[PDB]
Amino acid sequence: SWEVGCGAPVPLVKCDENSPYRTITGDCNNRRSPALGAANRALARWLPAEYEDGLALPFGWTQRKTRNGFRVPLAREVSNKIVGYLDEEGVLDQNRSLLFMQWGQIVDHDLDFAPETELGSNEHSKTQCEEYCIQGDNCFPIMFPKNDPKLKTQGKCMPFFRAGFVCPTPPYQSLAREQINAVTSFLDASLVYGSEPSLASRLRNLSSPLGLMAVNQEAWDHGLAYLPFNNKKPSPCEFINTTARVPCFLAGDFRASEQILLATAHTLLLREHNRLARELKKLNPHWNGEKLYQEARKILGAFIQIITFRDYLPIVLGSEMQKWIPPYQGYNNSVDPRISNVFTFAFRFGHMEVPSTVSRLDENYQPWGPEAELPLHTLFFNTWRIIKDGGIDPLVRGLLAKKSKLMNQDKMVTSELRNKLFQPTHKIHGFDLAAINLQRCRDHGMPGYNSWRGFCGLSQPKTLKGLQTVLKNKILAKKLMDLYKTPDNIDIWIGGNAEPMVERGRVGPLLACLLGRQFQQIRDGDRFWWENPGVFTEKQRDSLQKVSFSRLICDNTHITKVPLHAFQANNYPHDFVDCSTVDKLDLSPWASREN
Ligand code: HEM
Ligand SMILES: *[C@@H]1O[C@H](CO)[C@@H](O[C@@H]2O[C@H](CO)[C@@H](O[C@H]3O[C@H](CO)[C@@H](O)[C@H](O)[C@@H]3O)[C@H](O)[C@H]2NC(C)=O)[C@H](O)[C@H]1NC(C)=O
Ligand SMILES: *[C@@H]1O[C@H](CO)[C@@H](O[C@@H]2O[C@H](CO)[C@@H](O[C@H]3O[C@H](CO)[C@@H](O)[C@H](O)[C@@H]3O)[C@H](O)[C@H]2NC(C)=O)[C@H](O)[C@H]1NC(C)=O
Ligand SMILES: *[C@@H]1O[C@H](CO)[C@@H](O[C@@H]2O[C@H](CO)[C@@H](O)[C@H](O)[C@H]2NC(C)=O)[C@H](O)[C@H]1NC(C)=O
Ligand SMILES: *[C@@H]1O[C@H](CO)[C@@H](O[C@@H]2O[C@H](CO)[C@@H](O)[C@H](O)[C@H]2NC(C)=O)[C@H](O)[C@H]1NC(C)=O
Ligand SMILES: CC(=O)Oc1ccccc1C(=O)O
Ligand SMILES: [Ca+2]
Repeated sequence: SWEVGCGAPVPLVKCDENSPYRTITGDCNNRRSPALGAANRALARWLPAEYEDGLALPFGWTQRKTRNGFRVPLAREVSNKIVGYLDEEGVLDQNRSLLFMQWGQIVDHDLDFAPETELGSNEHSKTQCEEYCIQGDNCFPIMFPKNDPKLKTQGKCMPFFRAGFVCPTPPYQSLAREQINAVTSFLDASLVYGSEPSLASRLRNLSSPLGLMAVNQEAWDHGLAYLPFNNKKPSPCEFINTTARVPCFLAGDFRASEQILLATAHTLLLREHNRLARELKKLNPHWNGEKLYQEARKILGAFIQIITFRDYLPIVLGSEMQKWIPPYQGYNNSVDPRISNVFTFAFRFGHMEVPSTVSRLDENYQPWGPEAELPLHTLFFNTWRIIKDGGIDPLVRGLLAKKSKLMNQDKMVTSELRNKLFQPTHKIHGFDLAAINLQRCRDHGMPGYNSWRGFCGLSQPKTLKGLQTVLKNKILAKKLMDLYKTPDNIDIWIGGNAEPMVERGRVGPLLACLLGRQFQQIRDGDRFWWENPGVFTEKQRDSLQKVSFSRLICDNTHITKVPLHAFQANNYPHDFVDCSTVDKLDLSPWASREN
């Protein structure tokens, strides 16, 4: 007895059916089931949700009710006893650049977003939750354990709001609570253009027929464009330096200004759209604005898919790559392309790959300025350092020359994110991303670690000795048992991230399985996948294979020296070469005659 009635919170419309362009909402990708993969719908469930009361309450909500007979430990204690570390030396990945971490965040934001609950404009819940830590409704505070230094200095808890769910959002109940994915599931560049009709339109430059995206009008970066500023005050980007008063950037995705390197990436993409756009007009002068926009847009979608599948996943999945994502075989209308709820947690392996600093390099790739190396936390929601401190070129050089942080069992997440994370909404640099993650696993009703091992067909340890062998680490296995009492209670996020990495990969077996299946699906169930016969012509695909992130760089900055393989670790100047030597995307194949 199914239930697929429930729905409304969804912006729907009719389909075009022989239209060559994806919709903004993702609707109509699948002809037989039109809303599959669309934005503003529930995340798919690969396993049933697991709640304290079986429907909506998170585990750890009712301090008396246990999970399999035990109390589940506070997310912050786990963060404190297993995730933190003090010494940053020796923690960098010797063969993965800072761009490796950054692309991951970009693919992520393209695929999923479960925003927090509102009903809170002009709200005191907004305060009944930060001031007094009273648990209730959508307020599910992260309590501080005894002996936490934040006690003495911050309060009794860290505010936290539950994720949105469907059918409504206010006081609801009935079936099992399913969170929302506010963006399209397909890998389609929805982060550049938006996932809603409204925002997509406001992002475009409609005062002219060139099919370009709107650009900042207050500042330019050496003639090159900037994303436009965001309308909405109170702005967090201006709260961090009330003298600079530079607002956040307005983009296709709302998290765009979370950190300066993510904003840099968004800018690089915006720029490529316009470039691609003025170039296409030049070869087909009669094309109107719509055609220029959709056509460029489609090129860029094919770009992100290529870099992701050809250059990125192979070094995340490693030797497991082929075990989950076999050679492409054509569109499969039976493959469900929805992003699963657990994937949004599996993809968070990236948080343990973020180093404590971001650097800026001048043109010889040497420290730019005196205070060239900044601590990560000073850059959450920091747009002023771009606009008033050198543009994006210095940051892009850092992306190519610095390394990512390597995941390590005794040194998982940097304190820059574990104690000094900045929320939009709040006023301090004192949040814990690691604790938020664990708290979100429960909010989302995730099955424990062992449920997912079974799912992936991997052993399921029940004993300390069992866990030691799987984690191949006596001590961590130990900390994990003292806190969880049973491996069946270990939250998927930490359980999955504590495993050793597979050969040539950056994630372990459980994650490789969870990541691998998800990507296989968004590829096989995407009617618009770039390799799908009829989407692009044979000659257009031969052109699209020469796309390189190195090139994306050369064409949209004033950097003339770039690595050939921008994801592996490269040393300047030996591994860098003149832009003049890098393959360019050939567009003549897009030229469409007449008569
Ligand atoms: C600061 C933050 C980052 C870097 C300086 C950062 C980075 C990443 C990378 C590199 C990811 C994948 C390779 C990745 C995935 C996901 N993130 Fe994270 N991220 C920073 C900050 C946050 C915050 C805060 C959240 C929200 C947590 C919450 O539950 O409230 C966050 C989320 C996610 C996320 C879930 C997305 C969703 O579907 O709602 C990832 C898959 N990041 N980040
Ligand atoms: C740093 O990471 C690099 C990537 O993980 C790695 O180099 C890669 O090694 C693989 C080994 O299989 C090779 O991969 C390519 O080999 C042929 C081309 O000769 C292709 O047809 C294959 O499909 C495959 O893509 C490459 O030599 C290289 N891959 C790339 C994309 O550059 C380095 O070995 C790592 N450094 C160290 C010290 O381990
Ligand atoms: C808030 O943003 C301010 C910039 O908008 C920033 O101050 C700026 O940064 C430095 C001061 O530390 C100045 O630049 C340096 O270079 C000039 C070159 O002309 C030299 O004369 C000085 O050595 C100078 O330090 C900027 O001019 C300065 N701008 C202003 C208006 O002060 C603040 O530091 C930011 N505040 C925080 C807390 O981040
Ligand atoms: C929309 O596009 C138009 C045309 O490309 C932009 O107008 C040009 O802006 C630059 C700098 O202002 C200059 O070349 C001219 O002032 C404009 N040229 C023309 C032909 O109008 C305009 O800036 C864009 N609008 C937005 C909001 O980005
Ligand atoms: C298209 O995708 C479907 C769904 O993933 C594949 O279906 C599996 O195929 C086997 C053999 O027919 C079935 O017995 C299983 O029930 C299916 N497994 C699952 C988990 O659904 C199918 O193989 C794909 N077909 C092509 C031609 O690519
Ligand atoms: C999802 C992500 O990367 O988002 C954020 C994290 C901390 C604070 C703000 C945001 C945001 O999107 O506004
Ligand atoms: Ca998308």
